[PDB]
Amino acid sequence: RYSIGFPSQYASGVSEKFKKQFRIWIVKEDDTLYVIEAKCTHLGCTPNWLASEGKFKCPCHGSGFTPDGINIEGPAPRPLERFKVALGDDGQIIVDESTRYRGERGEWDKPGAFLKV
Ligand code: FES
Repeated sequence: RYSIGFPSQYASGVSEKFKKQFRIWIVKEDDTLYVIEAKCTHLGCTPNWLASEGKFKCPCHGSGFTPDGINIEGPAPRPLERFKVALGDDGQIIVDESTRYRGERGEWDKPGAFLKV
C-alpha cells in the first residue's frame, strides 16, 4: 500500500520511476494503466526493462517478457504478476501489493486489476 502519483505523470508504455524504490513497472497500455511486480516467476530475480527490444529481460535464466508482462521466452512459466491500483480521494494512484492478479487465470480482467484513464 503506497502512492505513485497522478496518472498524468506517466506516458504510454513502460515507466521505470518506482522500479528502484518499489520494484514495479507502471505501464499505460492503449487505454489503461497497470502495475507490474518486477519479480521473475521462474525462481525470483529482478528482470530488466529493455526498451530497444520491447522486453523485460530476466538475467537469471534468460526469461523474456513482453511489455505487458506476458512470458514469451525462457524458463519463466507464467506472466509477471500485477498489483491492485486504485484512485485515492486526492486523485493519486494507490498501489496495494498485498493483492495480485494472475494474467493466466483471468484476474487481469477483474476489479482493481488496472485503471482505465
Ligand atoms: S529467475 Fe528469471 S529466468 Fe530464472
